[PDB]
Amino acid sequence: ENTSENRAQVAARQHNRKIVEQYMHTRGEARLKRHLLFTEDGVGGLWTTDSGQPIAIRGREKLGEHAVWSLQCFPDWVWTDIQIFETQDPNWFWVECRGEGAIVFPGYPRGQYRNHFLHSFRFENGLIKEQREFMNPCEQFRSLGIEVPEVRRDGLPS
Amino acid sequence: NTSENRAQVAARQHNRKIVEQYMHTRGEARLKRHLLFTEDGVGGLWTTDSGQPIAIRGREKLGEHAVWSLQCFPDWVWTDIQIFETQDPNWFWVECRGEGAIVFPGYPRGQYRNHFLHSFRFENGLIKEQREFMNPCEQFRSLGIEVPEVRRDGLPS
Ligand SMILES: O=C(O)c1ccccc1NC1CCCCC1
Ligand SMILES: O=C(O)c1ccccc1NC1CCCCC1
Repeated sequence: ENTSENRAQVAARQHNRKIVEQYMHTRGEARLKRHLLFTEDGVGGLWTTDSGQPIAIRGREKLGEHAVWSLQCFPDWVWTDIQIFETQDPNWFWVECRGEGAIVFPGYPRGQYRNHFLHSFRFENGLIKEQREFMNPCEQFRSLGIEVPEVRRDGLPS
Repeated sequence: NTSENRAQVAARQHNRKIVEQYMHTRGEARLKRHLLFTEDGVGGLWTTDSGQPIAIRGREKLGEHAVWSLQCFPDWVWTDIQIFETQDPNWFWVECRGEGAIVFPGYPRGQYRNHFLHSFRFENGLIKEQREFMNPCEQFRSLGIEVPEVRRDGLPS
């Protein structure tokens, strides 16, 4: 129905969507200001890690400091094949994408990293309150020259 | 308030109920969950150590995979289920946890728990593609398999 309440929702979703698009398109030196898309207490980071705990960077300033590390370790990164998923919550979006670029981790050789990613974006007052990255860490191991364990699934059909 | 829209609301409402069903299926009822797919529907695990998905294609093969699944994960349950509707009436995401016993040939019996994202794409009110995404490292752990530790050396605190 056409109500101002439903209109508010649409406008919120629409404004939020444009921020997701901006996030996912941010490259190079622009990455250093991408923290400004977050709430002051906003959280970002990697939720699928070998340790099992997330790497959660908390706060708009700590996120800016994190961008400096990210830009050196992933200097030429690009997200590709971006699919943005609005949800029934005008403040909650999912993104399915790929990404590729060099990976430069001290104590490993320079590598080429490619992976499939899912990102979660939750909003508050039109800024990002919580960004979470989900990927398969095994592809990151490969990129680092780290041997990947193999699970044998005997009986799996076929 | 067009029929165009009503049609989709209907599809989305219908499809959401099938996502709820899938996610709430336990026990012996797992052996018939393949029936919620299209005849040519695909399900399986998209985050593997090998880097390639384990994709099970067709209702028949899915029904066969359920027998495997019920042996290897005899008491599996999904919890903390959050279902996300999308702008596409035939596309849902689910974020959830899951846990249960893991009983694979050649590994010690373990307790497996993980965080999961599932994608469900529909055709004609049935599941045309279901995809599970998780962290394979937690499954390694469940089986006693060593997980390497990635060092991120100048990562700020
Ligand atoms: O992949 C990582 O090691 C990682 C660590 C903390 C935060 C995010 C991380 N993932 C991003 C780093 C920049 C884009 C490519 C992957
Ligand atoms: O986790 C697995 O090894 C697996 C392999 C093929 C298809 C699906 C898989 N994951 C499901 C198996 C059934 C219990 C919950 C996780």
